[PDB]
Amino acid sequence: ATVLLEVPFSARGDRIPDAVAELRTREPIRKVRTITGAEAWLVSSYALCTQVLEDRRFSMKETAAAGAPRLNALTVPPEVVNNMGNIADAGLRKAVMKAITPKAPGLEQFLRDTANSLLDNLITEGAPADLRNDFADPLATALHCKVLGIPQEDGPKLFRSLSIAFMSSADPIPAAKINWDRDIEYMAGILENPNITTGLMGELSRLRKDPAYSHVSDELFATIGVTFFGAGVISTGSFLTTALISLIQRPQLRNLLHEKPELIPAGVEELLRINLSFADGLPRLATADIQVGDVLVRKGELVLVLLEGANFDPEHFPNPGSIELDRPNPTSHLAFGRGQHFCPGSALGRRHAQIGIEALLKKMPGVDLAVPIDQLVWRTRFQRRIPERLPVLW
Ligand code: HEM
Ligand SMILES: O=C1N[C@@H](Cc2ccc(O)c(O)c2)C(=O)N[C@H]1Cc1ccc(O)cc1
Repeated sequence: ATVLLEVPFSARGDRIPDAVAELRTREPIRKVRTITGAEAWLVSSYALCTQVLEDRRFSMKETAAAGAPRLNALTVPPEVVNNMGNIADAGLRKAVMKAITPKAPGLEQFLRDTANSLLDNLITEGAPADLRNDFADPLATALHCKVLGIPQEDGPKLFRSLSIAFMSSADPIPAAKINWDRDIEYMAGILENPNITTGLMGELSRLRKDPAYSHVSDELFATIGVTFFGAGVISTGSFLTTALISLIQRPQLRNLLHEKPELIPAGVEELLRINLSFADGLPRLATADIQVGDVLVRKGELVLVLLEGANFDPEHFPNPGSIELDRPNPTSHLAFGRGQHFCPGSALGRRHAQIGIEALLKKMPGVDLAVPIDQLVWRTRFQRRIPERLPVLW
């Protein structure tokens, strides 16, 4: 006898398991067991993943309901599982979007200058260099301090909460609450700090004192700062790191992007499509009985939308494992989700990766792994797939 198939399949972010194509072909919606012991429906075809993400009756907020089957333990207060809904209800959605666009004056120049300075430092130190800890993650942290309007010197400590805040654990994490409460206290102090007048926190600080937002809670204003720093830094740092592995393993593509940097945006869109940075399916709780393919999902059940199931589906993306810069449907992947919860930071995430890759290819055109690829250490029981160190030479 065997136990029910368990998720996730592998923490490795450099290869897709053969199991994904097997499930997609044979049972694109099927039952699995998560790390908490709950059962869930794993959805792995592009058609069914889109159907779940576009039907609001599959709710993100309701995954925090007491007694629900869980993917993992919460690392935030349950009301934060409704974060974007709370922001929208507060009338803050437009202001938050405007503050996180990469089009802000001098932001792209700041990204280029920061990437170039980090790379010059690595070149001075000499090979091997760690592209995660000494490139992708500090570039993400510096970008988010600038977008938030907070001091660059405060970034590293806020960043150190993330190895715990984005864990995918069977059980509650005592350290996640200690860091959450401290990071909220920091952002509450930022709202009260007269020197913070730019970026997202400068704008929220002004709206907080505007009569049209007098009843928005101080809890929400501080929560927006913690959550946008955390989700943005973990997502951009982890995507850039794993996209750099995808590129280093494709020297013909690396050479083409070095020669024709105008192709970098199309290259980043394909690097997003084949990305394995999300370690778990996106979770939703059914709020009604809903037919999904051959399964009638019942009210109260957990559904997991496997992004790589959709993004490597050959019925939507022919020769899915190949980076092809001339696809006719290039942005139709699900790397930023779909529907109500579509990533609000998509343009910023695209720009961070494009500028990071452009700077790396200019400075280190001969970039290559300095260790055999199997020697990368993949972080386990985490919401992202990332190597602990990314050692390169050039
Ligand atoms: C390469 C970069 C990024 C990737 C791949 C990424 C991916 C995603 C995905 C797949 C979702 C949907 C989650 C779901 O439906 O359950 C999402 C949501 C979100 N992302 Fe991003 N993200 C990235 C960058 C960012 C940045 C830069 C920020 C903010 C500065 C951000 C903030 C958020 C937030 C707050 C949500 C929740 C939205 C909602 O629930 O409506 N993301 N992201
Ligand atoms: O539960 C949520 N949390 C936050 C994202 C977030 C920010 C900081 C953290 O320490 C964390 O673990 C998760 C949110 O905006 N919306 C919801 C849904 C969500 C979860 C994860 C994610 O990557 C994006 C959104």
